[PDB]
Amino acid sequence: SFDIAKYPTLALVDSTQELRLLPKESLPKLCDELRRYLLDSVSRSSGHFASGLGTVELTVALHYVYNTPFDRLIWDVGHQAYPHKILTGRRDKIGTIRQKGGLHPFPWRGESEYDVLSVGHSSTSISAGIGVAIAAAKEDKQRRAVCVIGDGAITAGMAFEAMNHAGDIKPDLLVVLNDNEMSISENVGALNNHGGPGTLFEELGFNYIGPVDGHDVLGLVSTLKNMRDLKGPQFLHIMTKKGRGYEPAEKDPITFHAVPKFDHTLPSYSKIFGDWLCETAAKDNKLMAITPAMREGSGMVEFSKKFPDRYFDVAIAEQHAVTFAAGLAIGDYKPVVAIYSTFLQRAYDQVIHDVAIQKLPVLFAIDRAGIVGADGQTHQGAFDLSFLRCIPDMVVMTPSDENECRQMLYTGYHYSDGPCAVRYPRGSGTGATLEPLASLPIGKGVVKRQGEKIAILNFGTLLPEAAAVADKLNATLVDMRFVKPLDTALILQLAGEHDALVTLEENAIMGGAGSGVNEVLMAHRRAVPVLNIGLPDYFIPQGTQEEIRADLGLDAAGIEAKIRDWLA
Amino acid sequence: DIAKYPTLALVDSTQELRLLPKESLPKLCDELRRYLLDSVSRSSGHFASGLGTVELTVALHYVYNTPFDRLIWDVGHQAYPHKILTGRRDKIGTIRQKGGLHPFPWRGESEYDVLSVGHSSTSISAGIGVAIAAAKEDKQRRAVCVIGDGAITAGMAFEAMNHAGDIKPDLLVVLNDNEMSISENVGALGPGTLFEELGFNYIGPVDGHDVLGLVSTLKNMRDLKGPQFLHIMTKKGRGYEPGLPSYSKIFGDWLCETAAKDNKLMAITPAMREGSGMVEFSKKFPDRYFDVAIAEQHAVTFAAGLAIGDYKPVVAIYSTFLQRAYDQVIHDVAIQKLPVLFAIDRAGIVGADGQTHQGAFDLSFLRCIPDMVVMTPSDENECRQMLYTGYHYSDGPCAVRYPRGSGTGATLEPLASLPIGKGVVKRQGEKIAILNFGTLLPEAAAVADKLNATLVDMRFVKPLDTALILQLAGEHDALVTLEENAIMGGAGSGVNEVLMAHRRAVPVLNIGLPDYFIPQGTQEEIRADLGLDAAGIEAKIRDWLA
Ligand SMILES: CCC(=O)c1sc(CCOP(=O)(O)O)c(C)c1Cc1cnc(C)nc1N
Ligand SMILES: CCC(=O)c1sc(CCOP(=O)(O)O)c(C)c1Cc1cnc(C)nc1N
Ligand SMILES: [Mg+2]
Ligand SMILES: [Mg+2]
Ligand SMILES: [Mg+2]
Repeated sequence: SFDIAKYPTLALVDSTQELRLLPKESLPKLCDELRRYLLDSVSRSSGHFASGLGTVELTVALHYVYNTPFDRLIWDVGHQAYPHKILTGRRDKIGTIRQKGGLHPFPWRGESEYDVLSVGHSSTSISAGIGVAIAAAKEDKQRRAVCVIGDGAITAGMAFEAMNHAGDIKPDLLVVLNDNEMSISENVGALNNHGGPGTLFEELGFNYIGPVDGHDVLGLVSTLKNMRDLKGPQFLHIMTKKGRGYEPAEKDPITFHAVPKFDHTLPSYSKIFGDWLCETAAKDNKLMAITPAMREGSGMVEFSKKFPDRYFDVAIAEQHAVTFAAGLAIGDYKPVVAIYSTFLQRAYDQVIHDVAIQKLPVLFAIDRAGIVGADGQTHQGAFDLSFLRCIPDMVVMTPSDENECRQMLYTGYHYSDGPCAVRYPRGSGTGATLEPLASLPIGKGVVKRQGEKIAILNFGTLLPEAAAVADKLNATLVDMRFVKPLDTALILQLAGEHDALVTLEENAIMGGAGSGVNEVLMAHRRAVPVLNIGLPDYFIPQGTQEEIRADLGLDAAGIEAKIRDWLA
Repeated sequence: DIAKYPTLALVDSTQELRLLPKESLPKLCDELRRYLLDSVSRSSGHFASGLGTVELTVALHYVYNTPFDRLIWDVGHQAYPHKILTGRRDKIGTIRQKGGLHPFPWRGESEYDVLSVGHSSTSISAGIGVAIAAAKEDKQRRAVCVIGDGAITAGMAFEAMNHAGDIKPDLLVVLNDNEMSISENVGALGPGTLFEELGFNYIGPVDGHDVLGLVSTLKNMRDLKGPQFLHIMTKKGRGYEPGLPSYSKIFGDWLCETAAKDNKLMAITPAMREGSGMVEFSKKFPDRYFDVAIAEQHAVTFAAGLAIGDYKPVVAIYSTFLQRAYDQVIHDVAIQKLPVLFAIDRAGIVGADGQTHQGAFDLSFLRCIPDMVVMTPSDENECRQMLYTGYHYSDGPCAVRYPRGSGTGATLEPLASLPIGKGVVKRQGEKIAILNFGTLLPEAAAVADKLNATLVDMRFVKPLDTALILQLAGEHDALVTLEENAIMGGAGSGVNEVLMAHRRAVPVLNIGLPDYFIPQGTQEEIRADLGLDAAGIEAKIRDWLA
């Protein structure tokens, strides 16, 4: 049922062993067909478009020259790995990618022996590649090791750490730099600007080759076959064009980075946040805003245009983003770090050591909190309420709608005693009225409904579901607003007035907001059970945000069901 | 006082220092060096690092207009001369003591301490933020930081340099190159080529013990625009020619013993060979010992690669430094289901190093991550048993966390895998059950007999012995949890969650670290102050039950 007529050469390729059976003279035609196949298949599945178009020729060359899967190939991030999957046994399922029950959005160890490392977060390729290259030397067979890392990903500190270590330990590893002059938006940094274009990499201890034409499959084959045989850390710099082969994408690589389903022939919280940045900077000279390479995702495009000298993209450097903000605060400016919950994991030590321990007032605006949807396990905003909660002198807010979100950003922005964090999900609010801004009382929740027997303590954007449940069970419903500090007096009062409590968060149950409530009740030697509703103790799989929420029982029907089963 | 150190007598503030003639700065450096050798030889601490920054510290405060101009010390272990010159001369003898001067520069302690340091490599990053603000302030404030050759190996520092080379802040970075961090710096490291390529104006390397040369050099570079990099060379220790087994030694002994017969074992440290007890290991199995420099991130992800290659990696890392590798643990080990063993030293209270170094959170931030096994040994035998257990546990990563200092002398039994997620009942009592996670067990044992309580060694923070917890809850009026970790999100909070999930609202007293960064002192003092000895544990229970 695969169009052999349209794809006569690709048809003969369903495994890399078949691929290596072709004569090199046919690899160009196969590249044209892979690209054609990708173009309409991703057109209908939605997802990462221009990235894969940019690696077609590279992927063909790599699997033609390397004896995969014995030889180990690691793709960084994996946003560019659709051709990789198509050539490695998943040709006829590429259309299901990013869908519930379909191919993982990125390479996944459990999906194929061809996926050496599960990826999603960036810049892990070189680090893992070194480990597998050292192992391969010890194994003393002739196993080869190669990774592909983007010009954006290579700005991360861990890529520098790995490159420096390779130059010392000298592993037999090939690093392919897929240089397309792009991150998601345009790439930044002193490296991005950097006679020898490989002078830096040679200083780090690598044998540098290039730059070379990343869309020249036969040249890549000849050059890769050579470098595969070379000893020690090797570094091949290729140039690709993002969206190569599709002019709209070649002209707008940002827009076509992640596409909806298209024919190739309400305010979001991100936008609520960026709008609040513009409106604050407009009347306050102290506001400064920081992103680690996520301008478009965090909603900062308009802000960057209107206030260019207040906007800072530090490249893919979550760590520096935070300690840079601490520096601005030390110099009496008011910095805002915009950062996804999942990527905030990488700057945890800077939060603790360079902000909380310092009592510096940095505002953290944590986007993609909770279930993120089709990006799946590697990207989930699943743990910030838990890992932030345990750090002393941190304020942690969970807005329930777009107005609460603005009131909390404003609150944290003007809170000068120490760090504040405001976390919100990907997607749109309720249409709530945007009221005038004033600081909310710290650590105080808001009663929304008075019932009996059961009280629901909601933390975050799942409030509408709790409200529908509250009405059906005649429950009391409170919007806690603060994960830290908790409204202790409120918790104690409703415990004395109900037989059972329920907590609701879009965050891991273990150590989360509801666990903090448990701790308060225990600390006061109470004897009221609490049903902690939140994320289960496994990494959340891919799907529609609404799909996965229903699947985990985080909708009104699932919450009511959970409560009833728990009450015997 | 004055007779011994005449020039030092005159400078109790940097304002006076900058009024001295240049010609007298060398004499000042000798007295400052002598003054150092008297006080730290009787107070302990990081004095050899300070001996090597004597001239640089004098040159910096002489040239820059501190405290208006902003100077940032990386780590802070080389900043005793700094504290001495910034009004704390007479209290330097108290450094690292309970209620003394902080071990490292601390903002709350002096307007001359621009950034609290302890963790390494933060200086450049903060220095860029300070420099950007100083430019917008438009008042000619200068910015300068000092980072060592070890600290500049961290990813953090590269990201800052990459940013500064693009954005071009008015910042001086002084590379204080002494050829080794704690141990010899091991990494790829024109000595200026990297920094020039990253966009800096590079000068040096110069003689870091030539105070007049540094003065003149720093005067020039302080007035240059954009990112400036001064490479200096110093000698570590410039001026001075030179019980029971700790858990670090226990782990190192286990390492050597396992590697002796198992060629698959690989041991990794981010530049903490001595602290983590791996010196003998490193001499005995050099081709399977990996010091990745001060790069906790790469440490973990390299181990993932070794495990993908069917080798058996062990990552030795302090709890406090493990914070900087959190994303690699989650994304590159736990999401991968890869069986990396984490040997987590300085768990709990670390003592004199104070707030920046406490092992205060690993039970909390590890426990919320799916597919992690977290083990808290109560003694040195249990620690060997648990390292063995994790080493041979193939389904996923395992973490074994233990405190700085010595164990109890427990008998070291033959090694066998421990049943996963199961506690050991140590004492059957009445009314109350104490559930211990880790090395406070003996304190808990004293309380349990005093109160005629049940006592359990929980062993696993994750997965918890759910069956045991529920049985305990049906047999007692109250439970008590104990751990050397933040109460918030900690191990006992884990127990709370199991009881709530089963609707077993039996009250639980969570004993652990309170919600503030723990200050400096001896581990014993601080444990007593926090009520984590037997006397404090009993009083907590009694107060809570009244
Ligand atoms: C699905 C793709 C994706 O999440 C991408 S992709 C990309 C540009 C890379 O540029 P490139 O390497 O292609 O040149 C960024 C910045 C991100 C988000 C991100 C941010 N921070 C970390 C540690 N990890 C990330 N993944
Ligand atoms: C108080 C002294 C101290 O803890 C030192 S000191 C030093 C060598 C630096 O070498 P140097 O920079 O002087 O050349 C290390 C490696 C450490 C431990 C450490 C490890 N990891 C981080 C992120 N932070 C740290 N602080
Ligand atoms: Mg790119
Ligand atoms: Mg060469
Ligand atoms: Mg050094």
